Amino acid sequence: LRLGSLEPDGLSYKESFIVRSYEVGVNKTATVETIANLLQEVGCNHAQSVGFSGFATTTTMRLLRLIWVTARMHIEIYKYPAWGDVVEIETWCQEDGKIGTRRDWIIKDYSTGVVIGRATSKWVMMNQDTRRLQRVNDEVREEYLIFCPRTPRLAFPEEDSDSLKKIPKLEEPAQSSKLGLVPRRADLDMNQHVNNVTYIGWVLESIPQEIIDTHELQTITLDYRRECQHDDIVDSLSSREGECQFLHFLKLSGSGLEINRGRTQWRRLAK
Amino acid sequence: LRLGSLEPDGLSYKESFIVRSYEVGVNKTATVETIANLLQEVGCNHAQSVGFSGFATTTTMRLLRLIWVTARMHIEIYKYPAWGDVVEIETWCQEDGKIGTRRDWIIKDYSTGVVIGRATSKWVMMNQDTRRLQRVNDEVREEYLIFCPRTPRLAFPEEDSDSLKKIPKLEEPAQSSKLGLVPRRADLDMNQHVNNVTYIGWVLESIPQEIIDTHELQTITLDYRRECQHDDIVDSLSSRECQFLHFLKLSGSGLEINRGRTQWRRL
Ligand SMILES: Cc1ccsc1C1=NO[C@@]2(CCCN(Cc3c(F)cccc3F)C2=O)C1
Ligand SMILES: Cc1ccsc1C1=NO[C@@]2(CCCN(Cc3c(F)cccc3F)C2=O)C1
Repeated sequence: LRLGSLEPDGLSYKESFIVRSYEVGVNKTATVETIANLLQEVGCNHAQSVGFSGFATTTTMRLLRLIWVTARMHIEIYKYPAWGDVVEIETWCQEDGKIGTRRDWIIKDYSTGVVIGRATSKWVMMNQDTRRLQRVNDEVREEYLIFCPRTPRLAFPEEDSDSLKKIPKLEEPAQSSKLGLVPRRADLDMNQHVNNVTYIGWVLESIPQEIIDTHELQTITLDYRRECQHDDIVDSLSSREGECQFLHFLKLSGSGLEINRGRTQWRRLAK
Repeated sequence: LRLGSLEPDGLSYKESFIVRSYEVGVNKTATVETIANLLQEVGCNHAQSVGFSGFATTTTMRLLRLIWVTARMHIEIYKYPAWGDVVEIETWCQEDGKIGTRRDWIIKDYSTGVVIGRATSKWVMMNQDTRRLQRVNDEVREEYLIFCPRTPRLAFPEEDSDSLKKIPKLEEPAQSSKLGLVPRRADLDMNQHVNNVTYIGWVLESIPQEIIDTHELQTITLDYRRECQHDDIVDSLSSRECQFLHFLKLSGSGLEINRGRTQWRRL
């Protein structure tokens, strides 16, 4: 009784959500964290519907002790849905160069069929024993390429997409910082790993209150380098680079080692 | 396409939820926080369906500068639903003595119609300016009592309900504690207030890892005393009385935020 299903061609997956009272923030609309969680939810349901499995592995991936890891996540929201709004999310995967796979999403207001947001993500294979990036042969690829559109389908079809823009390391000292952030138990998933959405909240903690009060987020790009461990302590840094952009850097308090880096783009709210 | 509606008599409200991948924890089942959020969600939809309003106020409440505040929240989960499980939640309110109103919930597996959980909560009216409990006359009450069963409907009908057992103050030092906890921006709601579910996470942070690894939560009772403010620093304490007593206190002053009881069953 899910209202979540493969499309007729079996190469993309759609799921609808009614935005809940507790999912909205100050703007009376769905938080970035809610959106990120819905993108993940539809990914997982898609994975289950075509027979993968927490890590979206194939038979041969489990055989070679390989797992998918996020290199990049990019979310663009044109309009945050309010409480009671039904949103429909379509998601699909595609081959990305010689090391990567993409997952893309399109977010539509279910009522109007208008696109209100889009996301894309770059995934690489890692040997779970050695933590090394591992290229795989064509038959490993064929196991998931079956379930991808044959001709390029891009959520970001434009020429020089912000989705692909490199993120530099911001220069210390940062204009803005939230220091000594620690995972809570509620920030661990079903496999005892720190959830991506934890990193979106920590990025957003670095934004000055003045920006949060007068602007909402249009884009977030994260490049992941390391997993935060359950007893790690983290600093969220930001600097600027009716519009503003911020660079972001998450680093370990002790060692200064990069957890991830980010870019946010904001638009002034006039009402 | 809500699947969320007043019952025929208009005196209770039912809503169904499909449990999502991100809503389950280590035990491969919906977290306490997910459950708490669904109970709140069905409360808010109920409030909107009979014309209240974020604060579930009536006309005369807004006039007397009164708001609802939770005195007690009690949740019993007999079975945590897995990812893909449809759960149905019925909720209703009832007059509770001379000062109090109750909201009750019953949680059913939609497929079997089996009760897998139940919750009850005690609410008082408070003057938002003075933070004092304020009794009101019968006509103020009648504004919300219209929308309640007149005769006893109890989620906890049993004689000496755990839901009504007093919570004593645990003795320092606590067996278990998480110190210097701070609300995140993401722990504030639409009105810049710390969400109840933040308190459930903080209660759970005080539970020894050994208990989390071998048991799941069957009951949680919280008595609320104060709101945590956005830049407050909080200590979450626990000791066994398996059952645990809980105490949330301000790091600075030592003042009680709330106190609690959890009951655990072996996995
Ligand atoms: C969104 C999400 C959450 C946990 S893992 C994950 C993933 N999103 O994209 C990934 C990488 C690429 C491999 N797959 C498997 C896959 C196909 F390749 C094609 C069609 C469906 C499908 F599940 C992913 O899902 C991982
Ligand atoms: C749902 C909500 C949001 C902010 S406070 C609150 C509450 N949930 O339970 C309470 C207690 C009793 C008063 N009401 C109003 C009410 C009826 F009295 C009867 C039927 C529906 C209804 F919304 C509550 O909802 C407070």
